[PDB]
Amino acid sequence: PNFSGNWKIIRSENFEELLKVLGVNVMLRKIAVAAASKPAVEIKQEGDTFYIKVSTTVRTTEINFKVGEEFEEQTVDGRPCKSLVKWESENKMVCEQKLLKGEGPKTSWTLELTNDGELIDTMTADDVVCTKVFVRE
Ligand SMILES: *C/C=C(C)/C=C/C1=C(C)CCCC1(C)C
Repeated sequence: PNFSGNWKIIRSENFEELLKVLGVNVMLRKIAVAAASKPAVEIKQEGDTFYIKVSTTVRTTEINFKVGEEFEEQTVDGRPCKSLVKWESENKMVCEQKLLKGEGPKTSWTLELTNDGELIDTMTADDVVCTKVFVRE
């Protein structure tokens, strides 16, 4: 499994709903949903070391991590967290997030590469799940 590539979105579900249940107000949701409904996703994978760049009309997020080693991130609604990615299976990784301060919904993201070569991303807050599917350019 090599997640490396530039990935282009073909399906999305529940993105605004995820922001809504996290408490994001409607004005900010509409900006977010417009800016981030065709996110460009680039991955460079070198074994267990990953670089991910997600680009929207208003934000560039670059993440660098090694599977099994804690790193710093912010949650999708902007709260500082410490993150840790593990392999769930050979083709799917899960990022658990812990808030640095205070309490809040349990948040995570996952990335899975299917046999057919699609990339499935999920982002969760408690029991609400956003799912996006991409193909390699
Ligand atoms: C609309 C979906 C996103 C903006 C997702 C971004 C994203 C990934 C696709 C995987 C790495 C984490 C994160 C930046 C949250």
